[PDB]
Amino acid sequence: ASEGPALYEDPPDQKTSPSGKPATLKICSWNVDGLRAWIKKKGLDWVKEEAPDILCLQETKCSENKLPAELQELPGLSHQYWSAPSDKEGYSGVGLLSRQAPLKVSYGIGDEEHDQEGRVIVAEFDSFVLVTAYVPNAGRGLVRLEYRQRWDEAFRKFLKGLASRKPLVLCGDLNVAHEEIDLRNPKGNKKNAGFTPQERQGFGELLQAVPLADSFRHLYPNTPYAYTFWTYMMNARSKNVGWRLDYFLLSHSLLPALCDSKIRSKALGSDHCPITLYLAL
Repeated sequence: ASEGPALYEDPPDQKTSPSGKPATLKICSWNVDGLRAWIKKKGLDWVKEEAPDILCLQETKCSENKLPAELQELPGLSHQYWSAPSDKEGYSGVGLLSRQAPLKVSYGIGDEEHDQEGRVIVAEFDSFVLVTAYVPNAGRGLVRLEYRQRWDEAFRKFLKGLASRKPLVLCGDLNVAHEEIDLRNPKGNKKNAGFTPQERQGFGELLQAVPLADSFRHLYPNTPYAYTFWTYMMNARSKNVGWRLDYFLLSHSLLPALCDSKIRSKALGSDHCPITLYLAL
């Protein structure tokens, strides 16, 4: 009610690193709010236009066994891996589609308690490991906040492990706006899923512990009104009343390779927009 439109125009794509090296890897990440729904909403059209080397998808709501045939229309992303809840139903779920086959693909974070909801894919490549995640939402009334805190600890420790062996890129819907600058209405959301002190603290712990850097915030430290999610309700997207819930987090050692971290504000298909990373590896 108290917010009108706040302008945001994502800057042009910077496709060369600070050292002049052209980007060699383009990763796109997107919470699609259901693979089938997203496809009907022309989601694949943007993907073909963006032409990433790797596409990471969250909330596919679909198992490896029940994918839409339409996914075959992505010839440039022929290596496709999917995680879904082990109960076999249509919620959560993540996907990773890649131009080249990873050295290894794994699912989950090595912890039975946290591996039943199809939330994580790990794709190891030559010079780095990519993790895509759909982090547990704290829930209406914060009924799942206790579990989210358990997830946060387990996930941090897991990622700390991976990074100790290879440079890490983490992307996806992390279900938290880190700082006040990461959402339009910080004041009235401090007791809502996505902006509780607990969740924000967990994110801070993640950055320090692994450690990881927030690619977007690193490049644009003072830039407000840059969001990746808007509730479907209340003309929230038209007014740019949103949250930045989608990230690329990078091992510090990968910062010199960082060209840009983009937010594709205008791409439709879901209640989130795509984000895109350019790396010079």
